[PDB]
Amino acid sequence: NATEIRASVGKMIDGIGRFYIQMCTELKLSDYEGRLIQNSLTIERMVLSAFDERRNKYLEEHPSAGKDPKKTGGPIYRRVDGKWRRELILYDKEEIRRIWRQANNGDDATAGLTHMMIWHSNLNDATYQRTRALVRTGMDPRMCSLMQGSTLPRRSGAAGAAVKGVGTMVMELIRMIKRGINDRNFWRGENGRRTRIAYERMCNILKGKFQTAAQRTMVDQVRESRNPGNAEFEDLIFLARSALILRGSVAHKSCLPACVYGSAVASGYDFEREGYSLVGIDPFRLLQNSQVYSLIRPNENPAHKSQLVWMACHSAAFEDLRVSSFIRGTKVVPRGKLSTRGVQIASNENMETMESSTLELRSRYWAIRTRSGGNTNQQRGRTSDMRTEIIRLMESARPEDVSFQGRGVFELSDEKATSPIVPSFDMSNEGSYFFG
Amino acid sequence: NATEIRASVGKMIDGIGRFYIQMCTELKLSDYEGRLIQNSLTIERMVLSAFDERRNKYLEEHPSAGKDPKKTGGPIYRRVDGKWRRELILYDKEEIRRIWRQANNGDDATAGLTHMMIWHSNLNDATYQRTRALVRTGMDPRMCSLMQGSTLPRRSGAAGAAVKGVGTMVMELIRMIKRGINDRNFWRGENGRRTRIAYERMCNILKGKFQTAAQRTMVDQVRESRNPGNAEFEDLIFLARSALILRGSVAHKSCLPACVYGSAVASGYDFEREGYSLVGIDPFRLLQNSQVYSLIRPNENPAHKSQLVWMACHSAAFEDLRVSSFIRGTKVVPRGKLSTRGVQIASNENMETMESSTLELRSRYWAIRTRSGGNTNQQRASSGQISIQPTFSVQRNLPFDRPTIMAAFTGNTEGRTSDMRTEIIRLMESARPEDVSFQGRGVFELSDEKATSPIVPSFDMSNEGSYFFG
Amino acid sequence: NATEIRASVGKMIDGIGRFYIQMCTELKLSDYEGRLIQNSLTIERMVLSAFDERRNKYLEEHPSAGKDPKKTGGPIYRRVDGKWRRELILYDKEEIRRIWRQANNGDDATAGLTHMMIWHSNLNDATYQRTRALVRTGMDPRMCSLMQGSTLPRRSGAAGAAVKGVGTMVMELIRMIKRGINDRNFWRGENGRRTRIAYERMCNILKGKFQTAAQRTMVDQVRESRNPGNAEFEDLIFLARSALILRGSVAHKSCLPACVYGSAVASGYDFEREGYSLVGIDPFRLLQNSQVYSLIRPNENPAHKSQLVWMACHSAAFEDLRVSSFIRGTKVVPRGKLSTRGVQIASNENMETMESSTLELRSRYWAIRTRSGGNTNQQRGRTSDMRTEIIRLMESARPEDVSFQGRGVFELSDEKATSPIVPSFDMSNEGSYFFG
Amino acid sequence: NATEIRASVGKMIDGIGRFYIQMCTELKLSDYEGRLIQNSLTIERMVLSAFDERRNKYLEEHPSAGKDPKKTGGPIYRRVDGKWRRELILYDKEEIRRIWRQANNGDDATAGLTHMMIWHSNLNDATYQRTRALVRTGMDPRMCSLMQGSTLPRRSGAAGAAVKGVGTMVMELIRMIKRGINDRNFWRGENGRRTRIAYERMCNILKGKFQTAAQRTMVDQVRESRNPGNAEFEDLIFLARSALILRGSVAHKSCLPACVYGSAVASGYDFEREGYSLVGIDPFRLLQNSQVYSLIRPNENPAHKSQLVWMACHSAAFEDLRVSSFIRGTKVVPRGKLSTRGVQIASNENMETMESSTLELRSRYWAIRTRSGGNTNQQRASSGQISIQPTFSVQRNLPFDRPTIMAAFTGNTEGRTSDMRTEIIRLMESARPEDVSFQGRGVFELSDEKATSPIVPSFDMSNEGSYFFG
RNA sequence: UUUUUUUUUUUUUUUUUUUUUUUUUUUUUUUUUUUUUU
RNA sequence: UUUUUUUUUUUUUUUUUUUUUUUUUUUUUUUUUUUUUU
Repeated sequence: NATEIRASVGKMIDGIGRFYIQMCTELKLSDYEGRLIQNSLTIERMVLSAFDERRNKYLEEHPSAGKDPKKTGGPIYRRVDGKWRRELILYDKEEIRRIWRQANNGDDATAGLTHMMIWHSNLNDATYQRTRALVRTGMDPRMCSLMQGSTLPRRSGAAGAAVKGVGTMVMELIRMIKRGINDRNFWRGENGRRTRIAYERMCNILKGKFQTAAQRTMVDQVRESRNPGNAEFEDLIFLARSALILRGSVAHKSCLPACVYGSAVASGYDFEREGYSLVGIDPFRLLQNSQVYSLIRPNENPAHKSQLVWMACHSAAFEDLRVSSFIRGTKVVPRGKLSTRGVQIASNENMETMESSTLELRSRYWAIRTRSGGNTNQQRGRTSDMRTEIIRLMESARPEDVSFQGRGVFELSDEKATSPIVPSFDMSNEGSYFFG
Repeated sequence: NATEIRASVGKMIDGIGRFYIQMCTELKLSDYEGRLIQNSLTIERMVLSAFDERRNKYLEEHPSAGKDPKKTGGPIYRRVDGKWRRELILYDKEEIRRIWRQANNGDDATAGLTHMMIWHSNLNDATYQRTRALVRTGMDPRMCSLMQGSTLPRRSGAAGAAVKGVGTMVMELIRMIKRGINDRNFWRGENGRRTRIAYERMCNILKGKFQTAAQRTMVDQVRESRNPGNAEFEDLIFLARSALILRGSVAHKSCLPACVYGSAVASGYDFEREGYSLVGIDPFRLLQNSQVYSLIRPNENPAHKSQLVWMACHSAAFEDLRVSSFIRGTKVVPRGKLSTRGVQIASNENMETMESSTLELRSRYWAIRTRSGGNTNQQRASSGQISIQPTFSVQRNLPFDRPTIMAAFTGNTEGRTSDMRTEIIRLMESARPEDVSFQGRGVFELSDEKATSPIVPSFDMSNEGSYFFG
Repeated sequence: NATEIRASVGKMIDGIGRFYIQMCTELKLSDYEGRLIQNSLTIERMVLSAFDERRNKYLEEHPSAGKDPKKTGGPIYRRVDGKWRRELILYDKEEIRRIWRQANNGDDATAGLTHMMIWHSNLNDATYQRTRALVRTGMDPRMCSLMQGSTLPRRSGAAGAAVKGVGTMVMELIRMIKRGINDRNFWRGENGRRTRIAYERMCNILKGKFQTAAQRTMVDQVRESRNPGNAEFEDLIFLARSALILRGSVAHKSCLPACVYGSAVASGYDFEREGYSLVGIDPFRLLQNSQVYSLIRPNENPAHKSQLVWMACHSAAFEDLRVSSFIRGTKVVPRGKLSTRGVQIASNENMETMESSTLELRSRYWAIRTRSGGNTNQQRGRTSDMRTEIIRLMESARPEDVSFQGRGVFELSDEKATSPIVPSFDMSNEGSYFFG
Repeated sequence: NATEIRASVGKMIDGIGRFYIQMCTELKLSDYEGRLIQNSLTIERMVLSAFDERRNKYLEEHPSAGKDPKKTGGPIYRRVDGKWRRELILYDKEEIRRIWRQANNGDDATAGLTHMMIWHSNLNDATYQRTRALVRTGMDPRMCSLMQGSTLPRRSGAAGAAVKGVGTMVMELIRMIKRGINDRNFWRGENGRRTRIAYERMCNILKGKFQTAAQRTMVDQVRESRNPGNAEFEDLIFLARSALILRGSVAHKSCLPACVYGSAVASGYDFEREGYSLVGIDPFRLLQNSQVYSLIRPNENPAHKSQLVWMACHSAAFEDLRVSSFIRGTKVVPRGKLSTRGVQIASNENMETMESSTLELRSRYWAIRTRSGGNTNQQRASSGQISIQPTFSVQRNLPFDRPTIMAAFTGNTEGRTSDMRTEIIRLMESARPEDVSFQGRGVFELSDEKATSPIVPSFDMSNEGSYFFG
């Protein structure tokens, strides 16, 4: 049944929106200031810093960074008669812990935590990707497309584990392998047993993510090495460059700004009654009547900022630019010529230059975002023997194979997925590559 | 965090200034004599000769040079009613060792040693550069600009290693290569292992100093030769003449005279409390209210001597003359027509001719001195995506950059790896004497403390000459 | 040249005897009490506890065992008019450190330390052998004969390393192997490097100890294992049971009681002038005119005690009983029917029962004790292939092969090794086995 | 060191005695009523029912037996002017949990729990032994002597595991084997893994309990069966009837009534200062000046009740009657003609017949109770040298014990390993009912404190009967 | 002519055992009573 | 119909580099002086 899942997610987002309402009440912010992305961003890093129970335990025994008992950051942006000012207001974790506890009807609301931390991962992937660490592990910078969910820490659950990319898992496992190579860390002690356990958990997440049998079997055989040394490093690099084309079935969770939920809940649109979905039309229509204000530099233009915000909201920064333009109805500029910077504001930037303006989120069309792979795969002793089939499959692969047969782009006016329209692009080589 | 580094350097310079105070107390010198550069210079060669533990061990087993048990030199200059007299006062190392130990609160203070020895290297580079050794190794005398930190011996640490120039490392490595060519010194013994170790330490210092990937890779491949013979000699000469334009990111440590620190500490300006920095405004403002006296020949003029002292203090002898003039506000005379000599006084020079006078160190402006490079190396292989991920479920093609996909996988036998000089040549051809560097940074005024608003300089004064030598 | 070695050992033993003279002066003991083995034994454990610089450093950071700042034990035995009384007199290390420093003319005298600690190892091997640890490592108790120098710690030098038995090294290496198996201790850290270094030092000591090429080569190949696991355990057990017959050339250092040296030095017999030797006639003739008193239980007999003391002095507890009887001239009782106990006295034993009496050390003959092996050996991919030659050599070995051709037992009256007498035993099967 | 163990046990028993003091304060009982065994017995079943965390968790999900939220039993006996009355006062666990927590200075005091539960096991073994379960598993009723610590559940730690008898472990393992035979319970699930783990823990407890190598090896080989079926049942029955004579080294923990500790603590005899021991003179001298009152039926005699109480206190119900009589100084009546019943009072017995009187615990002598075995197992394979080392350089043969040298090397295929019962039988035949044990140890007098001089007992009183049952 | 290195708790009651040795939970049992009965 | 684990120091000045980064000793040199001479 799907009604129970819809009711659960509706209750969750209703609690999130009511927490947004209460923070707006408590912060004494104006109506416009309650529609600012920066305030929600800072509040949600406060959120993660309050539920990072592992880091809370680590920092209680580590009193450093000066004035850091329980309070971090808090750069609240406020309006005086047109101008803007930031105040470093410090909030302790514990009261916000109870305000959450009262916001979800006595529950912890860890799932909502997973969705907010994933949405932060989505915005991070949209804005900046780290070839720095990618080459720190020595892997080439050609695979920036598989850094989805890279910023997500381990503390997230299965729902968080679903959206992390294959390359993110590759980086996380190579970190553990290099740590176990630097020092003899795999002893029979509890630490070795626990890192072992985390290793097979991440590995069966990996093998669940893939679709073709060959890569699943070679991941199975990579496990057979009780002592991860150097050979497994190139083995899993080969796995990664095979997943470049033999991509894993990774989900795309549609989370939206902290405000969008709050404005919807404030207006009285109860999500429990009519039901809510995370993959269907829902996050599209909530943005059809949503107003969002944002802060922009004197050199930054808002036109690219709105498109980057739509990237962050719908996690389409790793998709083809042509398709995103089709759903937008307007051309989406690649990152090569974006005359904009990161959404977050640096701690040293002055305030006389900063200017607030609206963001456009309306899209002409809507589409389903399933956790499936291209139809091209369906059309098609050690690790090297399977690398041979990897090579022959890569040779069989073509840049022409059309995927996603039987599905299409839909119009906004339809609610039950009745009749789609088939898109068709013949616009030469505009560039289906967000980076480069 | 940067507060801890500031506190550490403040404590270090406070200890240095207090040691200067105690030497002034012990030497029974007057107020004017405590503001003489020569006294600090001699005292600091005493300093290095007392912490040169390697040379101490070498000389204990080598009792030569006549009366040299523990005492060397010591030409202290003193005033009698206007006139000057030098006394060869000999100080043993050990008591000064304990006076240091009490001056840094029970610590050895080796970092301060590194900064004083670097400052001696700075003054040496400002005064005299050795094409003698540069052609002893046979390298042409055109590269005198890369002799920064040449006088620095190996005993300095990482902080000392940061400021040594690329050419200094080239000279040091060619010395070892020629020694290993003269005799079969790379045997499996401990000496060969230790010289090997020092070799890779100097080489990863080198590759850390560079910025572009091509030179970093060719330095990596130079390492692959287990037996350094003759080919590596021209290989690293090519490396050096490539670094002529593809310069390495070498730091510029701002050390000041032995007295300047002592006068500041004596007045009660504690550096631990307000914090201290080695790159920012700090050494500039301490010289804004510093008085320095110096010794000058009857033919030498003090006007060029003050500018040469500013060179030595701020290690700007290898920079453009126009920029140094802009910060000075007055024209800086190149070494071609400097009617002056070395700061240090020869052991045979008479004293009736010698005359003491003030030095000018005030500068109209101040600027940050980062360990970065210009901007003319970024035209080669660009980055970008190679694959795509389906976000929306739309019936569309999945664009794959296939010809690079084979390139990553491939699976054949590479021909060879020896043509990086070719990219060196093409980068040199791409380089122009017009490319402006250091975008987004500017020269600042003295009255500002937090780097608020700079002023952009602009020189159109023909070809006055941006070359300190020649 | 051999004169320099003789002069060095003579100077060393002269310093030792002068230290014995000064301890007799300082302790205010009588003439008889200066000829007691127990006093010298306690004083020499004080000696080792004062030069155990490693243990000194370990105990300074570990203030335990109640009153233990610098002083340990010290059960000095004294006579009142026939009866005996023990006093627990505590001496600190440091003053005895300087008294040594003045006793060896400003030198540390570490070699003398090695000889005293070896002589303690000799007495320990003579009295009690530990099958407890031998089966703690799981090795069978059949090899008690290779426990020579077992009590010797690592701190001894090359001279100490020469006399340690093959089985002692086997036990020491198995201890390190089991420690490295229990935890991942072979990391790239300094501890792993240092235990590695100690490992090859002990191994080339081992391969120096052996004589035949096959065992030297298999010890060389045992080294090739960078990770000592379980296979090397049985490999080196096979090495040990091969050394059972293919015995290693282990020296036998002839050290004598703390008093014997002191009495000789007190009488004015300077050893520097006439020269001294550790293998030749020397320790034999010094015992020809030496008087020794010892403490005996009311049930213990002195007849077996004197023979056990001769065992401890000449380290002949692992030799054939028949030969030791021949040099003695009297039958030597094996340990099976020795109605005696350990030489050292337990801390709880009462004093009214204890009785002091002389010990006999005179021997009818004298013999050289070289660090060579039996002449029987001269008559004759992995570890198992060499185990094959081990088995065939063992089969070629016979319990009849006579060894030590060209050498014989000598008389006391001869000084320059002129003419020996060939012994010949036909006394059935009296038993050439000290244990069992 | 032994001082730390003595201090720990002294602190533990001091906490126990202080808890007894506080229960006496809270229950408003008189001085005489505080010296009753029944009150302490009921209070200590309350104790075990409060720390039976496993049963607490099982009963919270199982609300049965009527009024049983947190309270069980509680038959407190009280005096009115000579007569006796029982009140069913119900106490919840949780407040007593905190009163313990405050009684042991913030600690849980689980060790004390182990000693009280062992002392309940001791009294149960003294009073009634279950041939009912012994024949439920089908084992003959001849082995009632190995039911020591039978009532002890698994929750006890290593200290509790030490005192459980061999037969108790045999019963516990046969229960698990029969459960695994009834249903396929050894699957790869967590339950199978955990019962497996408990199985090897109980088995290495077993092999630690034994002394001779043969039984230790056959227990090792019993483990090799991954699927415990029927053969292992008779295998371990043979193990048990071998342990009948080849007894295991099982300890005898000397616990005393709940009151005895309380009276000693109340008088101010701190056990931490002077030290306490569980095996030495200690529990003997505390009973030398201890007063105990008990409840007796109108038909029961107190003379046998005092002796049975001494049995329960010192766990001597499985020992020879003659020895217990010697330490007592009076004849100890075997259970065949004991005109008494169980110490605990049935829930339906009336109160007009019940009469309270003193108990005698004074003993003429004292003895150590070590966890060692007799002496009749040392006739088999002896040890000794196999090789020799040449000490003197003499022309002589090197004696080698060749036939054992092949035996150590060998290199063939062993026939089988299932004939250890054969050595069991031959050892049993070698065993005699005459072999005297415990050489070098004797019975001591009360006046001695440091184990100075014993007296050797000697019994020639025919066949009075060294068998408590039958 | 062959040599003083230190890494988290051991040992002289004694001669071939013993360990300074430890709070885990899985579907219904038991105090009318002492060797049967379900 | 698929899920909150914690182990010794990191990060919001910024968008693809830079590192919070460090006292080793091997057979005769150098302050008459600034680019030669041995």
